[PDB]
Amino acid sequence: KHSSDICIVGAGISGLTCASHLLDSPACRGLSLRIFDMQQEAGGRIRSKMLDGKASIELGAGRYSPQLHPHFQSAMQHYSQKSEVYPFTQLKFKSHVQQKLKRAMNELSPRLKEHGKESFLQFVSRYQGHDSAVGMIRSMGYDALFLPDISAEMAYDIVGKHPEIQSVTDNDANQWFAAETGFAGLIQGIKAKVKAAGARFSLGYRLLSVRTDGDGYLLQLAGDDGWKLEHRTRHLILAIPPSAMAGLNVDFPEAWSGARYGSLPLFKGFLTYGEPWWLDYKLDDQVLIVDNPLRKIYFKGDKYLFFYTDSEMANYWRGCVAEGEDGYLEQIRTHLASALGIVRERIPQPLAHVHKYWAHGVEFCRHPSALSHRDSGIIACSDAYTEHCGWMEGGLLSAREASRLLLQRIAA
Amino acid sequence: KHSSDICIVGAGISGLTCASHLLDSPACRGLSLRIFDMQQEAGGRIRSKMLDGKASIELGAGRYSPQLHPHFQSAMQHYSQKSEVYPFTQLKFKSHVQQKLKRAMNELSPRLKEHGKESFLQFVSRYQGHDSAVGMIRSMGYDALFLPDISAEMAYDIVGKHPEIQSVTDNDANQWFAAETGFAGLIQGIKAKVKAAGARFSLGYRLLSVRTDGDGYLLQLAGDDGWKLEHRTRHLILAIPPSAMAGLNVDFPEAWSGARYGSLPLFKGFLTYGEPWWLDYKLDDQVLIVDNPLRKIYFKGDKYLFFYTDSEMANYWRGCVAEGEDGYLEQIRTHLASALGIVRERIPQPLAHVHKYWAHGVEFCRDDHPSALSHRDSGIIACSDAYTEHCGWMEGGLLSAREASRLLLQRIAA
Ligand SMILES: Cc1cc2nc3c(=O)[nH]c(=O)nc-3n(C[C@H](O)[C@H](O)[C@H](O)COP(=O)(O)OP(=O)(O)OC[C@H]3O[C@@H](n4cnc5c(N)ncnc54)[C@H](O)[C@@H]3O)c2cc1C
Ligand SMILES: Cc1cc2nc3c(=O)[nH]c(=O)nc-3n(C[C@H](O)[C@H](O)[C@H](O)COP(=O)(O)OP(=O)(O)OC[C@H]3O[C@@H](n4cnc5c(N)ncnc54)[C@H](O)[C@@H]3O)c2cc1C
Ligand SMILES: N[C@@H](Cc1c[nH]c2ccccc12)C(=O)O
Ligand SMILES: N[C@@H](Cc1c[nH]c2ccccc12)C(=O)O
Ligand SMILES: [Mg+2]
Ligand SMILES: [Mg+2]
Repeated sequence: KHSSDICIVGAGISGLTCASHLLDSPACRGLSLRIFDMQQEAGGRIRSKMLDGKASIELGAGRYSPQLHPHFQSAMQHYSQKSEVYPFTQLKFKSHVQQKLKRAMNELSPRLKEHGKESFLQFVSRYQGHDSAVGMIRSMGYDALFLPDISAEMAYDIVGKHPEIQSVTDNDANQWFAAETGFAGLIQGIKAKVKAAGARFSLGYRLLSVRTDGDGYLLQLAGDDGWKLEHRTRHLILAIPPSAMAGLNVDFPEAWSGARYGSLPLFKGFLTYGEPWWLDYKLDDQVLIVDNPLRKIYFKGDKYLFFYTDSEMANYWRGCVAEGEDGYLEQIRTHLASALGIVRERIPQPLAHVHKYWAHGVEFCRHPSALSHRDSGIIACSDAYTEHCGWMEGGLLSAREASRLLLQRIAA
Repeated sequence: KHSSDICIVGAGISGLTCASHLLDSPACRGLSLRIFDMQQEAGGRIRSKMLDGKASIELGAGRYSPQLHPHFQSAMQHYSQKSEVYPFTQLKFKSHVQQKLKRAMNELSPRLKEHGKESFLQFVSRYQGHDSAVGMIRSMGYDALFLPDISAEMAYDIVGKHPEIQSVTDNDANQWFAAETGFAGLIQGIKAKVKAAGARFSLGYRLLSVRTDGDGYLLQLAGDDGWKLEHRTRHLILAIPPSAMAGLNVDFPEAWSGARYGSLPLFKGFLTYGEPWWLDYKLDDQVLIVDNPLRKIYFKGDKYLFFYTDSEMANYWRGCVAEGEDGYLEQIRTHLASALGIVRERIPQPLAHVHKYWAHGVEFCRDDHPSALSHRDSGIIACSDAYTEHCGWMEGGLLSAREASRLLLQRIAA
């Protein structure tokens, strides 16, 4: 028999936190808990690596704020993970274009009850024309701000919650932190506690379909080596994002809430060198926002540099990687030269590099913390159902509602 | 998001060898060549690993014979890969049944003129008790021989070509060798040659569908991170096994061949320890064949032990692994103890272990099979060990590659 009292599908931060709240409850004593994830490691969109075995880099989530994410900060402290300052909170090379929009967003601000539901592009193109609003929006380096899908009110929220651009609004006093050893250290800590309390992990299995089976459920899964597996459980939490809920047979979203749901792709590229050649330019711990395809360029101490893009520009770099490594590195070299106002020859070739593309990097909200299927009583858990859609903090908030909803299914 | 004159899907030993034959031909000067594979490394069912950083193990193919496999032997020499003696060619500790094995099999062999194409379990059970047949057959450790789809004729060929049991049909003349650094060194040798001649690799991309498009073909591919990709080519080789052919939209096997194909699952588990405890029993470089679910147990010098199963026993171990690593390892200790005749508590715990399950480890033909195929309509060529006399061996992949390169070069010329 492959069975369990409680089953959680998804071992990101949401699924693992669900598991930990449940095992804390006296009402779960003597119940068995099983956790599935289609990946071979837990963590989901938290993915830490060593670049050339020298320094730790974040391929997914990278930074947090005590002002915006107090539950995440508390989790770091509870599991004895050390934080370090995240330096990329100002631009040394602020333009008047950047300066204008600060003032532009302040003056346009009251028109947001009037027009706040139209797109951010349509909104801003009233101050001056359309051409002028394109130059202002581009200077913030997040291309998702150009989507029709993103409203003016949504964009003011995005802008004010990101460290590179937060001073454009009046959130210039928020502080930002990174993990010394990488956020995978927090994931490992939660996983270890969950295992020590008796939960059993089955990594490398993908859920394909769910069917109600009297008072319980039957799950069909597929291992990454082809092995088919059936699992029966009495209580089910689906701790996966909306994009993955839609791939099941569970009538998502109509049977779960009114909303529709959307997502953005994200791309990050990291490069190391034989010598930290940007110290002469005094670029260490600085971020440059530029119009060319790198968009946002970061220099991390004397260790490495990287760039970060979303939406159409993320898809641009992923297609460029597919056409060959050679041209990819040569394209980066050209755009590093433009951004620094020098020639191509002054920029060395790298020793090593690494990149990551996330087809559904941010999944958002277009609404209670966690969801229930009206008929079957399955619970859904994701950062996209919260006010912190797009952030680890949202995963923690959804997990605590979701584990609450399930504790009342068990005591009913 | 581009194109090529020639495309190869499949970077196993078949696909890489196809590319090597093509790039060697004068007829491909100036032609561009693109290679796709859904894994992030080349090799296919050849998978070498460094287990606990002290010894190299084979999770897929592991042995070859110069007498049975001359082309594979020549390939090893061409790329300067060094070989070493493979020890598991005799049973030092035979059971009673295993000693009767060769004489029973020698006496039964003439009756294969009448009851030839019969299932091998039936054949052997017609001339002894069926209870006595089950005992004879299982003493050889390959559970494929109990399958209704395996004739008595196929079984005699399987027994005679495997090093642990070849002595049962007087094929001891065959020597066996393994690779000194792993067969991944052969694979890296061909890959570097093909790359140095200008071929381009796209690993991590899975072919989902192909359609004719005037001149050539349009391919839909999915990266292992979601990125969809469309690729255009004028000449196409699918160097993938029949199980993977079936998942496409190419009418396999109807539009390709008059045969049918099956497969067997395979499973291997490797274990290392703080101390080579099996030396006390003189088990180093020896293989035991047992009735219990380990079936075939191997002791590699003083470095590690492993076990190898197929068919229902391979699925048995894979199901065991799904229920948890702890129950798996305790199950292994129980069966090691009964194999050696001692109590559970004298078998140590392992430092490290690794296992691999192949859902379609062996693919073969059920029915004068040509070594490569061609689509009746579209001119796509298929390449695989399964289309040869040597189905289930790397030597078949080398043979199939030669024929596929020829078919493709005749369509490129003219
Ligand atoms: C590039 C990038 C940068 C980011 N930076 C930050 C940041 O700086 N600060 C911040 O707060 N957040 C950041 N995030 C977001 C953060 O990563 C997410 O908000 C959070 O990790 C989501 O947690 P989750 O557990 O809800 O979902 P996930 O991390 O997505 O985990 C979901 C899990 O469910 C599994 N799964 C899915 N489907 C199925 C199925 N059918 N069967 C089985 N298993 C399945 C998946 O494998 C996955 O592990 C970033 C994200 C990206 C992509
Ligand atoms: C456990 C085990 C032990 C073995 N031991 C031996 C031995 O000792 N001696 C011996 O000679 N042979 C042995 N073999 C067999 C040997 O591994 C194979 O015969 C040979 O390697 C197969 O070569 P191939 O290139 O034709 O196919 P494969 O190795 O199977 O290569 C096929 C490739 O195509 C890829 N692919 C498939 N489908 C698709 C798709 N839709 N899109 C994209 N890409 C795709 C796969 O990822 C794979 O890389 C063993 C096999 C196994 C499983
Ligand atoms: N805030 C995360 C990801 C993200 C959330 N919302 C976004 C909107 C647009 C682009 C990225 C995001 C980051 O630091 O990158
Ligand atoms: N030759 C491979 C695989 C194989 C070929 N024919 C087989 C029949 C049964 C089991 C495995 C095989 C091995 O001996 O391991
Ligand atoms: Mg999760
Ligand atoms: Mg191949």
